[PDB]
Amino acid sequence: KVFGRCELAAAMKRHGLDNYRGYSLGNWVCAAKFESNFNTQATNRNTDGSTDYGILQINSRWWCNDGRTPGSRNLCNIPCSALLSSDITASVNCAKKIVSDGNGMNAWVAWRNRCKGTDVQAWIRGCRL
Ligand SMILES: [Cl-]
Ligand SMILES: [Cl-]
Ligand SMILES: [Cl-]
Ligand SMILES: [Cl-]
Ligand code: NA
Ligand code: NA
Repeated sequence: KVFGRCELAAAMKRHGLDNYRGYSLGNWVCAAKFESNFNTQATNRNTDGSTDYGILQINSRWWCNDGRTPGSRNLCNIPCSALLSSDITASVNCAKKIVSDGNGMNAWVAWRNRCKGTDVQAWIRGCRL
């Protein structure tokens, strides 16, 4: 599924991401834009052989099992393919674990490099939330 900007913001708010650990909703929308262009089906290989999945590009080295990432962990206890669903519940719940892991949203390098220090509220401007 390819979400609209405000449709995704509403879904993320309904699932409790708005100000989770201090990160206002625009941070999560900005991260999703640059990680996946709001596409739940997005996949991308990393140089180490792991793969990133779904709207927030969650990686199989630590967070999910894809059966093909040797020496990895599965800390969200989910198959990576669940992160590609049109229902973003698994991606949101796993993201809550990641953002709580000590480094906040710096865990998403696209957030650090493209969203951090910018006017992230712009990403939710005009949306009925
Ligand atoms: Cl957009
Ligand atoms: Cl914030
Ligand atoms: Cl959903
Ligand atoms: Cl933090
Ligand atoms: Na915001
Ligand atoms: Na894994």
